[PDB]
Amino acid sequence: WKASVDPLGVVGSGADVYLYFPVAGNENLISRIIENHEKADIKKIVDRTTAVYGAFFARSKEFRLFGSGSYPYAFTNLIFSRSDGWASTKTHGITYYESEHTDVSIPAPHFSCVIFGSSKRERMSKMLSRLVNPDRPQLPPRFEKECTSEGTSQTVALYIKNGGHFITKLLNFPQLNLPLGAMELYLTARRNEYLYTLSLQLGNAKINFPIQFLISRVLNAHIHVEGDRLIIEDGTISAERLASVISSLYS
Repeated sequence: WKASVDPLGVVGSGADVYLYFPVAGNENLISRIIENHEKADIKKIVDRTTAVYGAFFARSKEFRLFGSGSYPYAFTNLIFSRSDGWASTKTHGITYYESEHTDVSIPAPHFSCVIFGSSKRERMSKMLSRLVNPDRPQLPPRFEKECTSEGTSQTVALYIKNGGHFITKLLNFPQLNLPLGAMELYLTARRNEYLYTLSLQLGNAKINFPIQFLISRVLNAHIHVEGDRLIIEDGTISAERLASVISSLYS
C-alpha cells in the first residue's frame, strides 16, 4: 500500500485551505506556525521531514497534515513520551499517539500523519484508511506542480477556497467579507520575509484602475487582471506575519 501514496488524497477532500511546504528554505516559517499552536516532538518530526502537505477544515476546526521524511525506529522510540501527555494505542500493527489537541501516526518509516485541532477533528484511523483508498481533491495546476517538486523548488503553495476572506488578512486590511472566489498563493523566502504571487478569482465583478493602483501601491507589487483573475506579483510579507495569517485559520 506504500508503493503508491498521494499525500493530497490522504489529507482529504473538501478542505477550505490546502497547503504545501517544502521544509528546506522554510524552517523559520514552519517553526513559527508550530509555536503559535503548541511541543518538542512536532519540531523533532519537522527536522526529519522533507515536505509537508496540509488541509484545513473550518467546520470541524482541524488541520490534517502529511509529511514525507525519514522516521527510523531509533527516532520514534525517543519521542511521544507519556510525561509529555502522549498516550499510545495499538492497531494492522500501527501505533497511534494521542494528546489533548494533537494525534500523530508514523505509519511507515518515510511517512507521518498529524491531525491537530478541536474535539471534532478526524479520527486517525479514518485518515489512515486513505492510505488504501485515497480521496480525490481538485487542485490548481501550479499547486499540483509544486507538490511534486521537492528538491528542485522551495516554493510554499496555498490553495484557498474563500479567497475574499484570506486577501484581507494577507494584505493587512480589516475583515471585509469580499464577494471574491478562490485564491492561489505561491511564496518564496527572502531573508526574514516572503515574496509572493497570487491569483484571485474575481467572477463577473470588475476592478477599475483606481482600486487597482491603490492596492498596488499599498503592496508595492505589480498587479494586473487576466480574464476573470486578479494577479498580484512580487508582493512581500514578513515570515512572522505570514505565520500569524496561517495560524489564524484555527481559533
